Amino acid sequence: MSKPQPIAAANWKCNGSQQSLSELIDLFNSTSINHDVQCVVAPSWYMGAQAMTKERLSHPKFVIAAQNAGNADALASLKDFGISWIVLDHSERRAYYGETNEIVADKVAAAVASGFMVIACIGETLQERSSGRTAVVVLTQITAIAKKLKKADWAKVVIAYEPVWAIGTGKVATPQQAQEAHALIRSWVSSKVGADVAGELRILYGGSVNGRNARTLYQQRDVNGFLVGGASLKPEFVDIIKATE
Amino acid sequence: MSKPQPIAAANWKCNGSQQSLSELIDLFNSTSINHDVQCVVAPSWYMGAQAMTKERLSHPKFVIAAQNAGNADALASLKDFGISWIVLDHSERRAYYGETNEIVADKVAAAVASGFMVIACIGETLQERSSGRTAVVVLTQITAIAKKLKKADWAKVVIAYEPVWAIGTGKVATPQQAQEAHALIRSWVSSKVGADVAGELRILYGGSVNGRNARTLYQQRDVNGFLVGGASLKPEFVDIIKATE
Repeated sequence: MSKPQPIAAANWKCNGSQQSLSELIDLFNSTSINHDVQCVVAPSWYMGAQAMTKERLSHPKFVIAAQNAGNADALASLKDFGISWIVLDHSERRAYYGETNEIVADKVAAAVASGFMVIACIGETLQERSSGRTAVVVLTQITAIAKKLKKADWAKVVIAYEPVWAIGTGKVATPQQAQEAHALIRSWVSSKVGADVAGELRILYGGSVNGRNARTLYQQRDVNGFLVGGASLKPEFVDIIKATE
Repeated sequence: MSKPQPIAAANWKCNGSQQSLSELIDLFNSTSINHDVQCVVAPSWYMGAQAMTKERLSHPKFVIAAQNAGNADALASLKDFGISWIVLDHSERRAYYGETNEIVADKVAAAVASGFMVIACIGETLQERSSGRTAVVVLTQITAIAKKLKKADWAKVVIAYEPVWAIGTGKVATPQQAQEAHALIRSWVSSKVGADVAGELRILYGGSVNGRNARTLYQQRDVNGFLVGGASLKPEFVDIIKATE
């Protein structure tokens, strides 16, 4: 496959049930995973979730990611607290309130500068998809991001293709849709910065991934794992991790 | 007597029912309030929360607040979007990941500088309370905040005493506990900036406030209203507003 190390990311934004979380991490801690894969849990600070996660999470293949970073103080605070991954949900921020492509690019470049691994979420809206503007839209986003990055910075970067219309809607991208978007994203990185880097970049798919559909998505040449919301708050997440083999 | 205008603030962080919100604001829009009180709703941009609120909210005594501001761009963006109040959950940020007192002070000073009204949340952890360190801890936080403020800036500032151990836990501060903390806060302000300013400052209580317990809390000499999470996502919030008479 010569695929790089896959990633399986649990997006725990705004979760309600905190006893539920502790149990989840218990399950994760005891889950034997038989292949090379980076697992990520991205709890909110909201309630005890992030603090508890930091405390209880012990599985060697898991790291903790934060939801968004702004100013280097917040970043430095995160470093201090022991968190070194960040998820930037640009796809959504752009969609819901028009966050700028340059803003996320600045965020990425800054987070990387402070030595974070960064999961950058890019994607088109339902509108844009129907219009046939996926490629234009996605290419614009990756282009903006790349502008602010040196070749070596890509080692600290992970891209998540996360079409907004697929987020929490039950509407999953078909394998062909994901594969096209990922291929498209990689090709731009190859062009801009080199086939070597482009090859090492993980591009994760996000949006209504579950244990039933994960395996077939991962089979796609340019899919390197998943960003998972709803299905990551369930024992099902384990199936998703294993779909990345 | 002579309390300044009370505030009733609905903290809608990370809420998980969107149709539920629209209905809430409908109820608020039609709610007749028979006294002078500033109401505040603090929706997340997450989902349509904030954008919908901006669109549907019409009640004359309500304003919209944002959850946290960083860099003057984000602030300017907020001004542009028509939002001019901010809630800074320092109590929590400090507790969950160790946010610095000086960081929140800088945030306050900056938000005020951009012409925002600021609700600064300060408070001690369960640990600090049990240890008997409430006063030390709370005083340290207000002190930090004050260092970055000129006398005139206090007109743009609102303090919320929000003990972390009372947040979303069902454990409400007793009236005496809230009264002590508020009195302590006000007496510092009186000393280090003046009785006049100290007299005008609203100090809100936050942490497991509901319709049953609000009235008795508000009766306390130094309580100027409430920061409400869970109970602010229910029709109950109306009872809380009326408890402020």
